[PDB]
Amino acid sequence: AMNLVSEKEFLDLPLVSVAEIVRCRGPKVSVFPFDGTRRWFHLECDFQQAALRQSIRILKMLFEHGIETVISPIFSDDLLDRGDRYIVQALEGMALLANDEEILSFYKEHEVHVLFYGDYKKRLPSTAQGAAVVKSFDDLTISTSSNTEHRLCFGVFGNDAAESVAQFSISWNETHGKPPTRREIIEGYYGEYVDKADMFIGFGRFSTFDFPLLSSGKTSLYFTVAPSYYMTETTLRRILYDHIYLRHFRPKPDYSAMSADQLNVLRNRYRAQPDRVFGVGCVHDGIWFAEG
Amino acid sequence: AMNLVSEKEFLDLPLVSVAEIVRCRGPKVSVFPFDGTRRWFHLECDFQQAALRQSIRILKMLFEHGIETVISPIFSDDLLDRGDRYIVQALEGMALLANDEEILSFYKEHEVHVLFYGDYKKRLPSTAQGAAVVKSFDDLTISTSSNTEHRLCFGVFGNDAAESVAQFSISWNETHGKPPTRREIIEGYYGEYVDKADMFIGFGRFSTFDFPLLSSGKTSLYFTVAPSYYMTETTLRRILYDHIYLRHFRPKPDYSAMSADQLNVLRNRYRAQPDRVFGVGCVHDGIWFAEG
Ligand SMILES: C/C(=C\COP(=O)(O)OP(=O)(O)O)CC[C@@]1(C)[C@@H]2CCCC(C)(C)C2=CC[C@@H]1C
Ligand SMILES: C/C(=C\COP(=O)(O)OP(=O)(O)O)CC[C@@]1(C)[C@@H]2CCCC(C)(C)C2=CC[C@@H]1C
Repeated sequence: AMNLVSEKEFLDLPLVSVAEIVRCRGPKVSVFPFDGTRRWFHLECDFQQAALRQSIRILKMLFEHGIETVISPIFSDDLLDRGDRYIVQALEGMALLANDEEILSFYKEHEVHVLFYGDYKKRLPSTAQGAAVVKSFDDLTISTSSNTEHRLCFGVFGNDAAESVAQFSISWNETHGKPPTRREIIEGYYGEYVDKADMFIGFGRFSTFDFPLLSSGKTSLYFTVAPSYYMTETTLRRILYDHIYLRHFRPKPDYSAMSADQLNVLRNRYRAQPDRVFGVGCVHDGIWFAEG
Repeated sequence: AMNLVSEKEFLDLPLVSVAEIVRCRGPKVSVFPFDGTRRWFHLECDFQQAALRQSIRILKMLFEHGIETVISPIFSDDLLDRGDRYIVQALEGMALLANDEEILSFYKEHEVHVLFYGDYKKRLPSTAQGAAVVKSFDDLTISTSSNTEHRLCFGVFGNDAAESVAQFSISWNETHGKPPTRREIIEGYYGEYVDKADMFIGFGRFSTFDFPLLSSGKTSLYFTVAPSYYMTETTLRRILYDHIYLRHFRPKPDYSAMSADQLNVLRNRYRAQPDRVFGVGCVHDGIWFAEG
């Protein structure tokens, strides 16, 4: 009923039809970090009110396609560029995610529950503004608590949770008398239970990041050439289709039942190009581009 | 002195020359899981004595190229195919990694310290053979403890350490009085301290796995078309070169200092192919192949 869909049909289907398929076949959890943002700016040219827009646009796209939970890493530890202006403008962006007008409408409009994960509480400056963002985060997380249609997790310094898990477990054992389950551990870092990530949509260099405890061999990885904001309707559907129907294809192969020619034709697909590799690139104006 | 090396020269350099470069520029830690093994068999055709060989060959290659630590996931939780023969032959393979002759020579020959990580102790069957492997693992880890030239970590059910970290931390706090440092936590899971992974060399489908606490945005990802054992001298060097010189290229870009044509030529590199994505593939005889 659902497995008979072709790529062509999938790409021609109405939005609400694709959503129903994703709701049933997944991906249930998708990691979409916002990359190539500054660059994106010195292209097509304000800014924060723009990046914000594109963020809302892409998030809107992802949720309207059936995806329930979107893990979106936004701030990395490399944040300490030392420029207080860089830090001040960063916290300003963090402020919009919880104080902005249209974005709050977005949450209410599409019933989205917002969560924040990372070592931001420990890392954020012990100043007025910084402490305000933390309260804003805590406030929002509870403000949208009533929304159950979609879930959004923002990564603020969420590179490695190891030490965080250690302290969480030590406290949990202290009050409970026994160690927490994996489920409980995940609820402690993300605030709520989240399933492993089904796919990671990156950009440029082949690399994943900022989604602790939610990675597995079953997390399909994708890397667009153009930065995140450049994503189109087509690109997404092709990514979804590959994940749902192609990644884990069934029935599995059966060599002991194939002709000597098929096995022969297959071996060629490999030995044809002996040194074929995906991930190696070339640089143009300081920007890395994947070859092939 | 070291940054002036071209790809061509790098590919023509003697083995010992490449090693000296890797020893200095890295990668210090590389994750190389052995994929496409069964398939590989119904190709070019015994078995265990072969897979073993190729494993030793590739490991030999990696270490002779300057790489100090190789994280190699070998067994995944999907192991419970239920077939006791499948499990019995699996433990047989695990036995070779610690009882084999030539492989032990390999460790002594190239001064390699072997370590095992994963939830194998809890997951391995409470039987005679299984308990023997565990003792073999523990025995080997200490037998090669004197070797300090290279380090090898085998992943046996090392998909997620969360719960493991929880219990480790609860015990550590119990005996020490305070929570363990990230360093200490890593020493507890891998047995010894290991730096983040510098690169992951996979195969086929774009996906990473089985190297907990050692992943970061700086872990260069690579995906060969042919299975692991198919790797050649060329492929490796091209992967190393891309990582060392191309991945994190410097000096970083400067848009506010480029001509309006360069920025224009750059924008084309993206808008030229608007829906370009790496990770989407096609299936041929049940086997997924990356497009592009
Ligand atoms: C520092 C920065 C981009 C740097 O990222 P590089 O990847 O270093 O940019 P390049 O490499 O393309 O030069 C902007 C921060 C951040 C979080 C902003 C913050 C305020 C607007 C908001 C939409 C929230 C937003 C969304 C995402 C973007 C990453
Ligand atoms: C189960 C198996 C391969 C299945 O892996 P798929 O990826 O399912 O194979 P495909 O997908 O290519 O059909 C063999 C196990 C294992 C660990 C063997 C075990 C004994 C020889 C030793 C060299 C140690 C060894 C090395 C690596 C290989 C994964």
